[PDB]
Amino acid sequence: SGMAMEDFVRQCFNPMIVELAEKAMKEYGEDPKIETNKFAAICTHLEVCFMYSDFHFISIIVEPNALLKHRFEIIEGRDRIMAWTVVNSICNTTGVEKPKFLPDLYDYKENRFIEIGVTRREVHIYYLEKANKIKTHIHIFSFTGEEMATKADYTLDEESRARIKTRLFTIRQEMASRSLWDSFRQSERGE
Ligand SMILES: O=C(O)C(=O)CC(=O)c1ccccc1
Ligand SMILES: [Mn+2]
Ligand SMILES: [Mn+2]
Repeated sequence: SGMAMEDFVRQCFNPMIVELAEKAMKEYGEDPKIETNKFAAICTHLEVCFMYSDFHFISIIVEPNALLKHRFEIIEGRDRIMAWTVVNSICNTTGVEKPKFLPDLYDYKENRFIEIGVTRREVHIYYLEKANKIKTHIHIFSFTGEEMATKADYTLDEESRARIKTRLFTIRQEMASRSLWDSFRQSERGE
């Protein structure tokens, strides 16, 4: 029925992530109870976008004093209007070229937008498909603990990246234990 994946998703992710994913799905005519893999992919992509942004200020790491600037602006998880409202703001502030497609983050240290990709397939092939459908720096994470980033520029320190890669390796294993991995993987478009 999809009950099994749906319940896994609700206990895997925190309630903010879950609410945001449900919100995104209802907005576009999608029921979280029915398209349960999508439900899991939407949550996972949010968590990675938030993990990537956590703790980073200007350029230092803090786990938060009042004069610090957040290193990253977060564009994902906002409706389209708001999403574009925020990109316009960054473009006025910084003078950066406005991208043609919505990105996921803006990095105020490097002054570039970031496309974060997450895939159950292999990391390189997915990177290449994303680089073809797009200036915007791309960074892909796989569920098996890999990443690929534009020009071998990984933006963050290794410990930060290890935290996201381990988070994702762990979701795979937890799903795998429940005999849900194989079907979650297979549902992703492409080989
Ligand atoms: O797939 C991703 O990694 C996205 O980050 C997708 C995204 O934001 C989007 C924006 C406009 C239309 C459809 C997807
Ligand atoms: Mn996005
Ligand atoms: Mn993305």
